[PDB]
Amino acid sequence: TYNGCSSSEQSALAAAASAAQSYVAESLSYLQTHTAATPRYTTWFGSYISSRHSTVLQHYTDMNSNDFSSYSFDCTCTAAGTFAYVYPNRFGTVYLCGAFWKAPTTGTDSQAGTLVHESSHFTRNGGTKDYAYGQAAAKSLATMDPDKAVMNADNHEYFSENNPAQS
Ligand SMILES: *[C@H]1O[C@H](CO)[C@@H](O)[C@H](O)[C@@H]1O
Ligand SMILES: [Zn+2]
Repeated sequence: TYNGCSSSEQSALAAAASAAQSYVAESLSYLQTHTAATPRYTTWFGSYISSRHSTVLQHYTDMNSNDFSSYSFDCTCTAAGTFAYVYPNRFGTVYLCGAFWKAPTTGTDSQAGTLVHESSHFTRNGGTKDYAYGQAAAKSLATMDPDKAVMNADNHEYFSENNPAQS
């Protein structure tokens, strides 16, 4: 369901959720077939180790079971700089803010990527935290502290967005 959303916002969210679902599905597939270090995995989750890969894999396996199209959206947040927020223990409800709207559907820091970001926040999906914000910061975190990177919402979004595309 939707709360305080316009017609434009509802359709943008439907497509965003559908694009998010596709992001998570391919990311899951990718993780199941790529069992060694690749530029895409290491850029976002740092040095390749099975234990961290299992954690990101589980995150995606759980996120994959999520039905993004059944999520409850709330568009009452007008904070111009914030994309969206969620309560880790209040599953399926995503509150969208101002910045979310000016973002593209897919791509870098997109609406669909934001859903992957927020979704990974749910304790049921793995409960990521907000350690670093942005590609610059996310990549740094992945080279400075892989453990945090695998528990960072943005690093999940960027691995899924994969833009610039890496193999
Ligand atoms: C993460 O590290 C790997 C090397 O193991 C590269 O494939 C990638 O470019 C990134 O630096
Ligand atoms: Zn977050």
